[PDB]
Amino acid sequence: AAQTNAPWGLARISSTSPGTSTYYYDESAGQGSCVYVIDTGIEASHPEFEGRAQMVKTYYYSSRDGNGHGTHCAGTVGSRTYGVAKKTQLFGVKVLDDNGSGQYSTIIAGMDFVASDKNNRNCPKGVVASLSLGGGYSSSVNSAAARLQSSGVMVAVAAGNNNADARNYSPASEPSVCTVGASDRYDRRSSFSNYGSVLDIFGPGTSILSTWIGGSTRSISGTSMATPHVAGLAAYLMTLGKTTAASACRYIADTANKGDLSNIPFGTVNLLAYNNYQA
Repeated sequence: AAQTNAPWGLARISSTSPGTSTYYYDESAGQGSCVYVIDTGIEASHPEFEGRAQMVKTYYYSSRDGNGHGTHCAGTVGSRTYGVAKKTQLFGVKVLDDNGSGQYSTIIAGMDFVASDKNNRNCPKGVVASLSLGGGYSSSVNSAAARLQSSGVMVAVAAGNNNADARNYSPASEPSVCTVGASDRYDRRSSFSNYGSVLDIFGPGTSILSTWIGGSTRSISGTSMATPHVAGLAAYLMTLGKTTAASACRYIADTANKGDLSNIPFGTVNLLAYNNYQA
């Protein structure tokens, strides 16, 4: 299947060269897998989610996404027009307030919730977790991401938007999860993209058009937008049975567009997430 006039990042991860506009993807489209979006929430009422999105946990007076960031990222995972795996299930975990912020204790509690809640869900093709969030280094936030990743959930985290080495950021620096840097439409490392050896992959992260609250859309930038590109791809690849939770990050990095990226500092992998779709 193909999506014409797709957002450039959808077209990117299905192409070996930049500049293209059509998103090529196997028709399975991540059907049968679940991605837990760990963010400000999701407006599951957005027609773009087609009923395949729902809130499962909030840590605030409401589960309503009043920030838009979680709706946007869940849109990149599995929305109809702006998503990598367009038939996947979308579970909202609201550990960020409507200002985008959130305590470490809350973010750890959300990861522990997802690791348990998945045992109450129907995800025969596996469980992915998209973590569009950042913070300073924390051994405890890292332990939560590691736990969740080891409980059987493919964990994708953002490298962070600091233009620095990602080793000083959690859960970005947890060695066992998938740390995602950001790229732009001309195959450059995004100006803000954290880097370093702990990075496993780069995804489209600059000017990413996806769903937004109120039933709208808006294009924003950040390694937080590169993460749902990878989480969705992991769900897509897992549904196709090409990988599993424990190995999706490594499989995505081995199947990646190698070396295509400009301005990659020495010692950071030069891999662009790629679904390698042939029809």
